[PDB]
Amino acid sequence: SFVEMVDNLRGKSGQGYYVEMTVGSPPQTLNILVDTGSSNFAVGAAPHPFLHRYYQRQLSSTYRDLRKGVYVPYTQGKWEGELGTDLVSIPHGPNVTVRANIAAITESDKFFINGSNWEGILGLAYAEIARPDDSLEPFFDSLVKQTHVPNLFSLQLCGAASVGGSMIIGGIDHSLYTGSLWYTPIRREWYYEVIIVRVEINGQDLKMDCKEYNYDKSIVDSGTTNLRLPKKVFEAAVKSIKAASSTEKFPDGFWLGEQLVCWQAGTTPWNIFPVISLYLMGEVTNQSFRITILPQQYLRPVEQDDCYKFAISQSSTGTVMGAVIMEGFYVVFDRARKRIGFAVSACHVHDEFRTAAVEGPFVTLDMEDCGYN
Ligand SMILES: CCC[C@H](O)[C@H](NC[C@@H]1Cc2cccc(c2)CCCCc2cc(cc(N(CCC)S(C)(=O)=O)c2)C(=O)N1)C(=O)NCC(C)C
Repeated sequence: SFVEMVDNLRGKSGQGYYVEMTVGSPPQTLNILVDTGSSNFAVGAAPHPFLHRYYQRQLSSTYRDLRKGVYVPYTQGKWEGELGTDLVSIPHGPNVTVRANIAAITESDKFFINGSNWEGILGLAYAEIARPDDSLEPFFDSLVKQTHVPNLFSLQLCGAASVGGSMIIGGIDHSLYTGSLWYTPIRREWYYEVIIVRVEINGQDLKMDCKEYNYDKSIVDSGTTNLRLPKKVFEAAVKSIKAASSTEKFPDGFWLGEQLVCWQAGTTPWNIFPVISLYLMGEVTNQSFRITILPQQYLRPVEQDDCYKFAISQSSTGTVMGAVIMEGFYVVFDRARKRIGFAVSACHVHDEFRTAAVEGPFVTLDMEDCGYN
């Protein structure tokens, strides 16, 4: 039955990954963004020029009004709507139906995207960051509460244009990754918050106080495209990546993610861009592990020539490990055990000389000092 969930995700580059769902009776089909960076389940529920379809509550015999408003602001986009409940299923997910909280979106601002093919969002993080407040049970909490689906899911995001992947609900599909799973503690159940204890670029330690890496917080967010870094860390990383690639020159707007860079088709100089290693807090005392990402992950292809946007960018709200970090890895959100596992994905990037990797164990002293308070 996990084989039924393999490849149940689709998307457009830079516009999220979505899963098919149905809401209401009779079932209404909608494509729903898979977002580990938020905790509300919300769907277009009124006309919008970028929506191909939307939730029609008046047509669902199982719809219930909660008679309460709601709004959710994201780093990109915001919407407001009306809360209610209805029956929900995932056709290429477990064979169950649950009554879930649903925000019916009536107004929105830069949220829906022209031609994205999704019409709602599935916030998979914890109640603590749900709107209007933590009494609004998130979907996955309802799923686990009302069924026997185990309290974990995994995400296999594959890159390139259209992308694809798998959300395995209730377990781990071992045919989707190679080597060992390495786990890092969920520091606190709100976002999927983790602790980064070291950063290396081409094998060179950035040598910053590890608190800077988690300044504010560090989270795993499938709803974000980029690897986002606190200002200070971003500036150090860019300086290092600039130096490694100084054999070529790029407009300063490239490094800000604003303009593309292009090379003759097939001639992209991958070798002059460095690998980045993020070391994560491990499961045992003084132990960490590292995930290594290739330039093929942080140079996102965009439309004769191969063209790319720099997909590492600046944040003032902590580190965000977005889709470019998740792609190529099998990522297990093991809620039952308060940990997130990483392994090399079966849909990994192919460089003839370097490999994306998950490696351990490493010894790292004083890892608790890396958490921001
Ligand atoms: C503390 C951080 C929270 C985290 O941002 C988190 N992000 C999840 C959202 C989900 C989302 C919203 C709208 C559209 C999409 C998906 C599809 C992908 C679009 C590209 C994108 C999205 C986000 C963010 C970006 N980027 C940053 C802003 C432009 S980036 C760096 O270009 O990839 C791009 C982003 O914020 N997605 C969040 O907003 N949570 C809010 C609630 C908890 C209140």
